[PDB]
Amino acid sequence: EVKPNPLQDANLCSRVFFWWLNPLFKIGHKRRLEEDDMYSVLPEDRSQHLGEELQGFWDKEVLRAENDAQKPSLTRAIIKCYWKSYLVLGIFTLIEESAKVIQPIFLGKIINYFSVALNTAYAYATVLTFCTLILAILHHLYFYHVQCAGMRLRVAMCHMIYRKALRLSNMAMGKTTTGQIVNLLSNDVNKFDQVTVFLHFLWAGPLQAIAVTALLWMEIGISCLAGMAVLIILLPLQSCFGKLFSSLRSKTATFTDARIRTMNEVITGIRIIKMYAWEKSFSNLITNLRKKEISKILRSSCLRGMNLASFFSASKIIVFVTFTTYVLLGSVITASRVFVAVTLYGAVRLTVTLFFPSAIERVSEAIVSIRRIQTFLLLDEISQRNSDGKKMVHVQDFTAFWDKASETPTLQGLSFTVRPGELLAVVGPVGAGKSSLLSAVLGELAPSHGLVSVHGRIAYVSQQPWVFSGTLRSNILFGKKYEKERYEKVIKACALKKDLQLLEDGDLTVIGDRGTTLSGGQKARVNLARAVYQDADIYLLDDPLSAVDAEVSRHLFELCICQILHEKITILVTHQLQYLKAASQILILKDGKMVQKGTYTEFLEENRSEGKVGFQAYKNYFRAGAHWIVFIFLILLNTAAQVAYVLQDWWLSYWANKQSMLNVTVNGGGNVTEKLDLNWYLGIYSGLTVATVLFGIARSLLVFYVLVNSSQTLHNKMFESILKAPVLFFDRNPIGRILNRFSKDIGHLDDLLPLTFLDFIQTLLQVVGVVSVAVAVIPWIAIPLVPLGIIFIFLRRYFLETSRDVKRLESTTRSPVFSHLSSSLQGLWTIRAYKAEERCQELFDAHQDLHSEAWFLFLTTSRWFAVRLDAICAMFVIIVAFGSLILAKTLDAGQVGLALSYALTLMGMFQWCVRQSAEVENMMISVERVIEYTDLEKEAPWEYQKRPPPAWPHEGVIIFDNVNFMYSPGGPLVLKHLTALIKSQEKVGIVGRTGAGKSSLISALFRLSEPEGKIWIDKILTTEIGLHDLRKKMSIIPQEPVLFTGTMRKNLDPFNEHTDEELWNALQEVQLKETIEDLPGKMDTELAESGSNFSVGQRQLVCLARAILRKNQILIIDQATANVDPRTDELIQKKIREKFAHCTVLTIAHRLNTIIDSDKIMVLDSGRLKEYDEPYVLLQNKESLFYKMVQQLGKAEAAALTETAKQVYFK
Ligand SMILES: Nc1ncnc2c1ncn2[C@@H]1O[C@H](COP(=O)(O)OP(=O)(O)OP(=O)(O)O)[C@@H](O)[C@H]1O
Ligand SMILES: Nc1ncnc2c1ncn2[C@@H]1O[C@H](COP(=O)(O)OP(=O)(O)OP(=O)(O)O)[C@@H](O)[C@H]1O
Ligand SMILES: [Mg+2]
Ligand SMILES: [Mg+2]
Repeated sequence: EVKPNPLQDANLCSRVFFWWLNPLFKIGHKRRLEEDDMYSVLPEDRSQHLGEELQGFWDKEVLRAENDAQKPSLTRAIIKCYWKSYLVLGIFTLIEESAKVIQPIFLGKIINYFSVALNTAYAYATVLTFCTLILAILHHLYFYHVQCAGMRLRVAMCHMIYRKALRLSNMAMGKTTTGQIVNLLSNDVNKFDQVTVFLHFLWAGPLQAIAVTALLWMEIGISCLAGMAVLIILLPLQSCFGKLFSSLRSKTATFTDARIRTMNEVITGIRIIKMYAWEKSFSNLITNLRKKEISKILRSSCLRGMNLASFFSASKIIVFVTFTTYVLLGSVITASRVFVAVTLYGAVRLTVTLFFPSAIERVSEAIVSIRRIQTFLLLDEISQRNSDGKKMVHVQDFTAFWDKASETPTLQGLSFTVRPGELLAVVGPVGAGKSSLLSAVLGELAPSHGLVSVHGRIAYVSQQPWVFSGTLRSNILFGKKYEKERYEKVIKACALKKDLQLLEDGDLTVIGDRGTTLSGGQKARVNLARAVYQDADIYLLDDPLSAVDAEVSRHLFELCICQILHEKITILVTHQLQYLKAASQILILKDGKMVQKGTYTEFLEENRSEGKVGFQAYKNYFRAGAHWIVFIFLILLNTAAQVAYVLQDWWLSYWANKQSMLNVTVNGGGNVTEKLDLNWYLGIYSGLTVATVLFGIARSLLVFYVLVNSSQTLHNKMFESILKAPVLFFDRNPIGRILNRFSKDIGHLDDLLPLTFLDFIQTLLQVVGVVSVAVAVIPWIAIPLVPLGIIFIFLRRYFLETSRDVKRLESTTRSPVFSHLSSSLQGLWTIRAYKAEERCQELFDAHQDLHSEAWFLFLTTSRWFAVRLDAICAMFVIIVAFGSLILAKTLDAGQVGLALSYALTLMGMFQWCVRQSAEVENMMISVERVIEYTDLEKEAPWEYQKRPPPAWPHEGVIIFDNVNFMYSPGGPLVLKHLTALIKSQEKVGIVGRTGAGKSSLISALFRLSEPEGKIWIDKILTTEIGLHDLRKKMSIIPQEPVLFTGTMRKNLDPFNEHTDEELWNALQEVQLKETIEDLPGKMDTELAESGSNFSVGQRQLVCLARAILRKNQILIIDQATANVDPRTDELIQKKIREKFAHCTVLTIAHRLNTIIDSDKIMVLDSGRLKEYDEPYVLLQNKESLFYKMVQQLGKAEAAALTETAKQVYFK
């Protein structure tokens, strides 16, 4: 293994003490911990093993006729898998809680030792030493293992959810989304970590309630049945809350899915969202979903407030109810009965009225999360391949449907075959079926009739270029061996030579997710170069050529496809008729039908804070929650609860110390004796209980309310800042690193931190309370105790110096999981094309293992601290207790009267306070990561103090003066010394090779990065205007069409600013109307995520429909019809000329026949502008680059273009 792990060879004593972990603190005390410091995950805990285990049981649950008479149960598979490993921890839970019940009895026997006798109480002390050793050192290794039972289940679920995700059919990727799958891997599987802690207390709680009522019936007698009567009410009631926690979690997760789904589309769409200035729309949509989500989080947190309010006060109710129903029958005695009742209920309070109510909420949150995962694991999957002989593709009578019903077939009658040495060109209108035909050969679209046979390994060049976070080399190697001569051949043939020469830092350039840091036709050639490097047998080329320049397109077709691939099997989706002459067969599709098939001759980064969670971060978490007056009120309410609680301890003592009195001069004489005012004593004692109950309930709701409200405002600010972040931020930070904050950390601020903060706070006040009376009682003990406080703060800081780093490593090392997930979810058809699924699983497991290394340290370091605390405290408290046997009554005789009592459970409460005090500061690491993206670098303001005139671009004049541009402050100049004037209403063509900076003119115009020189729009500097006044008033069609899941209305007109009649008008003028009319809901048809329901050419047509609606005077048309077929494009060009005749129009296109009817052509060559003249004034100069580029289009094409250039010039 890469790294050791001392747990594999730790001696058992070093294991129970976690003493083997001590060397980690030696470095964490001195350094920020590093991922290379974290110990390797143990071999049995590997993500590969855990997932392959539980998938075995889940396979045996769906299969083997375990479906014969039932639906599958993922819970039965989980139980069958883990029951033996978990029931063996139940036996320790039985011994543990037996020891808790034994402790007060035998210490009570020491209180009964009171009077000394030979060699007697040393038996009880020997039981107390054995008991406290269980409670204080063995408990922690037990607790570590019940936590690892949850980690193992969590990691097993994560593996098999991703194993499923790779297999999901396109029928199923409509029923699920990246938002759900990220939510499964982040919230729903996270429940499993906490569930297995409490799960044994579903039985150890109720069983221990029955044990104490039996023991008190042997002590108090029948009145102990009133204590049990409370539990016989309370525990069935809290069992019914499980039904509400299940319901409320299922509702919450449905809104968390929708939030993460929308957030994913914001983060991926952010550049186009910015250019449209739709940021206000997504701000409202996310804040609506967050309100709906946080409502059910708030309600379920209020039930959790009742549970924790029952923990505080129900024991005091029990000791009230069992005593009021006793003094109405008998007499309260100093120490004696009341000491035994208080200590028995005090020892058992935790399990019956904290861990049991917690267990039934935690498990009811599990079972819904299991149903969420089970309903994912039962989704549809892709069937395995439909030969050692002749390699071929063969398709026969094939018909298939993307949508199972209510539709015409996507493909019908397909009957083609293609052998090595042939290229099949598939051709036809937008949406005709060309990419669906590749999806048929690729097996992503299953046949409903006919058959497909594929004898060879495929390389798929998808129509949208998939590119993943890595180096440009890694994108081309795709895990294949590096081999210099093969690599140089493909980068030459794919024209990535020169591009890898023209700066980029060369090859090995780091590329952001989705290939965002590349031009559209450059990532398209990386996407082609990957396939050619794989040296496959069958090449499925989904039009790689429409993405690239005319010269580069000829270069690719000759030196790559014809040279390298023409000996392979090739199917080429294309629109470039100039290449169809070279295809061995051509196939034309209309509406999925094979129209004709034949021959052309016959057809015609270590972002982790260094140290403490500063006081400012706590202040921000609280001031995000409520105004300070509410926290002053909360402090008063918190102390009012605790004072009322501890006054019941004192009042029973005071009552007992006055019912024990000497004035019983004759007991049979009745009121001749000073019989106690039972109505007065029960009056005040009842009052103190209702104070304890009501202030306990009130503080629990108030803490949850303000901390849930804090999670609301910290989300809101973190989303606004990210939305207003510059595009550079999204190029730099992986999608999964951002979604980690919105999924996991916000999930922690919603559910887990508000609970653990209250749990700490109310434990702190109890410790503060009892210690204070433990300084009124045996006041000398403060002198022994003062060094204990010093040791605890020293041990806390020494621990926290390491624990905070471990928790930052833990939270950080999770973000690769979600960025790899989202990258591979986009890549699925390509991953499944190469059959790289086993490789992508191996990568994903490597991310789980790296996170498991940090979680293993998180669990273990917590237990190192908790052992060191509990050993020191047990030694302290047992010395105080054992001192009674060396007559510590000589230090204070009050030790005999006011029994040691609650100090026996101070050996627990003091520990849980200091232990959970550190847990809260570990949980506050998630607050820092949310605060971090609140405080990120802002983009320039959306509106300045200056604003334009209300009709500002009255003439669409644009002037660039000396301007140069770079995408990052140290980056290369992607544009250099631009100087051009665009006249009013001037239709300007922008042309030049892939990479030449022409789409960076848009980044300068929309100021997505600051240009380094002046740009004037109608005599206003774009640098002296707010970004929404700038961006709203220029229409854009971007190079890559992005669509949002939502209605067609929501995709055309997010603000409802236009009538649906105008939307039908826009759809008619892109001639997409006939398509939308065929869809069952028309305007109300739901887009699948990223628009996947539409063909890529139709995704472009909705982007024109958007720009037609905006009606601005300035339009910027970035390659908008690249994927549109020529016969549909020529009708769109006609409509662009007619619709936007008054506009200025920066038409950026490689299709020069769209450009040639233009007033001026900008030709830019390496970011430098070098030609700006009428098209014919360039073409008549045969030295011009525009002449060369038109010449590269071919002989008759250049003649036709030169002719129509003359026609537009002679006017
Ligand atoms: N993943 C999908 N799920 C459902 N329907 C789809 C999917 N991909 C395409 N379609 C539908 O199939 C029909 C289109 O097909 P295809 O996507 O096969 O066309 P194309 O040949 O790729 O066209 P273009 O390249 O011009 O976009 C379209 O009308 C589209 O609605
Ligand atoms: N977000 C970015 N961050 C850094 N560099 C970028 C970014 N987008 C593009 N580039 C770089 O800027 C230069 C590319 O430009 P642009 O993207 O302006 O070219 P294009 O003319 O639009 O190309 P194509 O015809 O391939 O679409 C390329 O060499 C690319 O590496
Ligand atoms: Mg571009
Ligand atoms: Mg297509």
